[PDB]
Amino acid sequence: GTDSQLAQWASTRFRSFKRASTLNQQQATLKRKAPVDPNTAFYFNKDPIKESLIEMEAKLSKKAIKNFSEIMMWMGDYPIPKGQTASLVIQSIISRGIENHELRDEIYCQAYRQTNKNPKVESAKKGFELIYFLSITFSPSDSLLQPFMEQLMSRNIAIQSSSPQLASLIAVCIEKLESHPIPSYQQRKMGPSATEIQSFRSNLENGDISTCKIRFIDQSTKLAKINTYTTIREITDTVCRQYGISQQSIKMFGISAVNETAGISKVVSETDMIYDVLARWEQSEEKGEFYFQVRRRFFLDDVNKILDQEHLWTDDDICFELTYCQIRDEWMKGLYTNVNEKDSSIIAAILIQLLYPNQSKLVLTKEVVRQVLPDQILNSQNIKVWISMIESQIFELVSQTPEYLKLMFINLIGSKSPLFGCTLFNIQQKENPPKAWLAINKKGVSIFDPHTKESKNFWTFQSISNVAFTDDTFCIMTKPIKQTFTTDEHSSIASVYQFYSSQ
Repeated sequence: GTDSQLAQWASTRFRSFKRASTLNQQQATLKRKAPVDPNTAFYFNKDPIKESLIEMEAKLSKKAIKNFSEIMMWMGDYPIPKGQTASLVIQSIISRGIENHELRDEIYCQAYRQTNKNPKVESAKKGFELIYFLSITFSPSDSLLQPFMEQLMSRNIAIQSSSPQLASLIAVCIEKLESHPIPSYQQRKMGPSATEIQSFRSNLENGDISTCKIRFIDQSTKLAKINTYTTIREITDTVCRQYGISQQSIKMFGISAVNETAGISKVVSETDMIYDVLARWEQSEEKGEFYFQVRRRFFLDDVNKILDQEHLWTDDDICFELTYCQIRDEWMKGLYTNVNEKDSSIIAAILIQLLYPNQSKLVLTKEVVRQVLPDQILNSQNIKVWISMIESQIFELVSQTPEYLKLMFINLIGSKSPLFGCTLFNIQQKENPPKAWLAINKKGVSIFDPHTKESKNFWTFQSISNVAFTDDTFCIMTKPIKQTFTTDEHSSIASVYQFYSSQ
């Protein structure tokens, strides 16, 4: 008999209900045909809408028109152009909803309308999937919230018996709208990736737990449990526990986004949402595939005292092993070059004793030298000269345990490299060099020339009263002198700076 809560809400807001009222108020004018019925605006149509459903400003209506065609693309009722995909389409819709706040009710109404009296069940379900992905991001207005929920509840009651799967999908939408207001630290910034989409689908279909693949430095992997709101800090904690890193060491670890084809290894902020990162990777124009890699991020102990404070490094033997493995890998990638040929030959000698514990049985070859010296160092002399220099250092090497050789290797690298234990961020400067490295470690903040690896500036944590961030800068307050660096990595920089300075 009486109109639904949604229809009552739409009566004073929808174009179709308003135009019919202005035809009822000033009824003196002659009508051409019967009134088309204002409720038809709530029903599916194969054609793209020519104006927004809700009466609003023409600037907002124009964006609502483009949004409608995108909803149609997501639902498979409008084709997707050459350089686009379904994940990219829904990311656009949610982005429009995030930044155009007054377009939110209109997004929810367009999605819902397209689920009501749709001739294809494989289009209406996608319409409800979109409602789910909107409900995890932003709330509809306080005015629309209850009437819209009551409508979903009615559609659930009407389809419970015939379609219990589609009913579970509507029930999750209702759960996610009931969850609002979402706390600030949990508010998602991106729409879903094709990964998040598939995980959501197979969890409703099969009930199986969603996981994310995380690599370690040894190239081994771990599957971490992932939810809508999982942060990078939470996944780092879980994979590290799975690997066997002790409770106290877990805080020293972090995650980097690694792309091998396009040489990128970028720190991932511990406060980012893992699903927001996955969406950002889809949006990247970089060639190749990205993957997450656990790395030891923080180094609080003095590398110069490692041989006399072994327990600080070896008590957690899993953490020690991952640490040794990480420094060895950086050495093999040529990251440590503040080393002369004698120092490199000593390093090569230790690393050979670690690969071949039987000192007497050693036959030194070109192939053995390549396992322990990076090309960057090897380039400086003929490999035959390296064999001879390494053979000489091996004569000065006494029998040692594998653990002690790993500590000796770290001590040598650590003592000779000013970048050891630093987290590096690419920064832009008007000073020389224009493209520099912001280095943050246990001592403070530095600026390093990437070419020479020479430190241009250094500020201890004691000498910095406060820090500040903008969307494109990092600022340190150092007597009042402000030092500013161009970078968009405020989130990762704040986490690294807070950790080290707070000690």
